Amino acid sequence: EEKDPLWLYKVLLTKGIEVWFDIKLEKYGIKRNNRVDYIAKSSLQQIVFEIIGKTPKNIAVPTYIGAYEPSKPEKWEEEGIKYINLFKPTPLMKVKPVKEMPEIVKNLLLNLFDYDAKSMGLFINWLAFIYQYKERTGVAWIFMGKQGTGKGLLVDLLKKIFEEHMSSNITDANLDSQFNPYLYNKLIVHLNEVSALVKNRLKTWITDETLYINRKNMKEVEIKNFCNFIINSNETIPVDIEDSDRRFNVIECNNVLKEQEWWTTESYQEILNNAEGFAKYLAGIKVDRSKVNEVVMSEKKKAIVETTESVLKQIAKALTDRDIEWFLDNGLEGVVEKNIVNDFQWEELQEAITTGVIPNKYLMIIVEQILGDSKTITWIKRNIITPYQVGETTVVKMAGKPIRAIVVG
Amino acid sequence: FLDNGLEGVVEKNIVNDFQWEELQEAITTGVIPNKYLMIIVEQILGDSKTITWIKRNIITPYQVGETTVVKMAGKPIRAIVVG
Ligand SMILES: [Mg+2]
Repeated sequence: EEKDPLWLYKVLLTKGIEVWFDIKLEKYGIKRNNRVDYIAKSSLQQIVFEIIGKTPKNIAVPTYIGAYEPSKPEKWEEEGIKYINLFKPTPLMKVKPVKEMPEIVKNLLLNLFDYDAKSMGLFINWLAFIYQYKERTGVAWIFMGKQGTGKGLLVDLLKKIFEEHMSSNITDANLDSQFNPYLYNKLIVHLNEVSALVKNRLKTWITDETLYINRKNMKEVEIKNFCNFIINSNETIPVDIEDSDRRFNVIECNNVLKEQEWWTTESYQEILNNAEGFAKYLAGIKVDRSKVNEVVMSEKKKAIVETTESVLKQIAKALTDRDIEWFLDNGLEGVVEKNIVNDFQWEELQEAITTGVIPNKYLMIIVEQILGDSKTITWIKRNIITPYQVGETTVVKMAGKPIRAIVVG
Repeated sequence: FLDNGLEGVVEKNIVNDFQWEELQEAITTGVIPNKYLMIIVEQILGDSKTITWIKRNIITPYQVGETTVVKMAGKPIRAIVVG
């Protein structure tokens, strides 16, 4: 009966509206003035009526799959499936390259990294890559330290720049919510640790190819992941950081802005008015692609790790490394002061750690002394030697007598 | 530390007049022998904490400084060097 299956599509394109049926979401999509919405059929029929004066029974539009592919065009076709793009660049994403960064913006950035070019520049190279290439980095930045260091200002600054493609000030509460639209179509995702660790999920988000997106009144849907994560915190460790970590750059900043020379009142606002300037700068970076996903052992990251990691691990590692110095650094020499051991035995005890051959009665003496109360061989085995594979419990003949000892290796 | 009752170390004879000078000197100079660090932190907090603990729960998380040997009165001493 119908002559054209897409007449309505075209007539609405004539008027600068692009309508489609999104087979994946079973929802009609609509695109005007770089704003994308998804609406049910009735809602579309109501829009169509207003624009052509006829409510057709049949919505004569193409079936596409909406997909947030920033690099890809307005539309494409992989294999045989027609896709349509949900990424539309914001104003300050489409802006002309420059080589100079606005000076008052630069002072913020300098202030924030405590004037350390290495890490600061690395963050610009990250931020640039996100801006320019619009992919997932596989690294995240934690900014901790006291308030008013312009962590929050950096967020507003960028928020102005990425507009909708960024989520701001996402909290633990938002995560406990069953929905999670703060990851739908987001190049940047900012989090605010607040209570003075449920964000460990984020670890996987940084590197996962895809996310599940539960949105209200929409189908749970799996999507390609373009997220990059910043986390603001104020002296509280938001995430359990492994010693050997490759995801997190950590940047302590305690340079309050209101304690600097350069800070006027109009500074706060001035910074934000230079968003375009800072966009322009970012657009003109020449991106080292190998440095994007680089992480560094900042002073703060080290402090976080050496407090997060288990003391029993640290003992075991000192036993393994045959590292007397550590034990002395942690006050083993106090064994001699309290006359738990004599001058002779103390030589034997140090010898034992270094040689990596430790008599039971010295092991117990060491672990009692480091930890502050006495632990049995059994405990020390089950909670140090055994889980961290320090070595084996065995016999060795020391002097003539056969001695129960732990043999490192 | 004096505002929070460190001077109580002297009352209970945990330390003598001589050592008490060394202990105050140590805080100010920012060079603290293990046995004084423990004495301080025991005294402020009310029960004795090991060097290990004090490292893991004070020095290390709040980046107070590092533990290095310093010779004091000839003997080499384990100390916390503020900075
Ligand atoms: Mg929010």
